[PDB]
Amino acid sequence: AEQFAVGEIITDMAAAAWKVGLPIGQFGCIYLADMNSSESVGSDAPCVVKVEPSDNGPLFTELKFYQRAAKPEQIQKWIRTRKLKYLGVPKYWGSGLHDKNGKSYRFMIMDRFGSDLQKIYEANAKRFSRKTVLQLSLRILDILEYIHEHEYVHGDIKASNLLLNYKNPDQVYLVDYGLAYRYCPEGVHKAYAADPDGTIEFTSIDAHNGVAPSRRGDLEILGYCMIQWLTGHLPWEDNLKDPKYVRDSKIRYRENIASLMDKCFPAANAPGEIAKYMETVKLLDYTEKPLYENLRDILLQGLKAIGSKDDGKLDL
Ligand SMILES: C#CCN1C(=O)[C@@H](C)N(CC)c2nc(Nc3cc(F)c(O)c(F)c3)ncc21
Repeated sequence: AEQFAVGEIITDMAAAAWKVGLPIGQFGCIYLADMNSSESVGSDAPCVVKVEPSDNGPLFTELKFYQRAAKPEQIQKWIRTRKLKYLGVPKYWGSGLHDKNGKSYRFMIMDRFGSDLQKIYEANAKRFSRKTVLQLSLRILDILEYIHEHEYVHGDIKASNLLLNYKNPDQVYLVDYGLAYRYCPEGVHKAYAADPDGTIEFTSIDAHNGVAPSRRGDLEILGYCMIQWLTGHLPWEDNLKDPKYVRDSKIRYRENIASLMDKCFPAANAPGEIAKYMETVKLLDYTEKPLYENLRDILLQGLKAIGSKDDGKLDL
């Protein structure tokens, strides 16, 4: 059911005008978009428009995240004060309401990106280098600190939700906030309890226990991503139709991190920073603020160990 006539001009709530183009990648109802002009929206368009029915829960949740935490100035303010090269939270350009065929739709204008990391990962035979993984993880730590300090957790960090800057292949961005969770509304942390799951292979022990995600869970998810990226595998990958198996493995390997290193890496040739990252996350209570700079330090020690430095090069 077509939501737009191709090339039509749509006006957002702040009266900014946009033109709609073709769908991206033959990834659901997302289309190329540009500023209104006399030219057609081209295949090098710098924005996308996401469109779902107005009763779509996830789009409303995602829009609320973008309006509260991803305003171009809010981001740029943070980049200067923390002294970052960039921050991989996608920019929000506007949103509005669009009727078609007597149905109401919601739309949101975002940055357009290049390729997702999962596509690149599979093309490199399901491996990322130790250099790539550390540089990705440093930048993801910057993103998680930001969203966490703005009252949200992601709950679903993975290669397919990591997109490259369209014009810069060394900058990575975390997308999909449709099931993001505001863990700390008005600074009051949610209780250790359910709310009225993420991706099974990567999700947190907390999520497996049926409680709402928190900050430690995000860090833990990143942890499993690093092992998947480094080795091409996780121990529980043949049992993903059985959540209790996956939880059991995760609980046992959290309690004995050395056995996880033994299982996932050969020999006694496990990258030490990974074990250290996991131990640090293990110390966090459900409500506790992570010490993000100590986690970045642990990763930076890994870069030093391979004769490199945080030069921002993702090396893909
Ligand atoms: C064209 C092209 C490349 N391209 C793809 O192939 C795939 C991987 N996707 C879908 C994820 C893309 N998505 C975006 N923008 C975007 C989408 C969001 F859902 C979102 O929340 C957001 F902030 C930005 N630009 C380009 C691509």
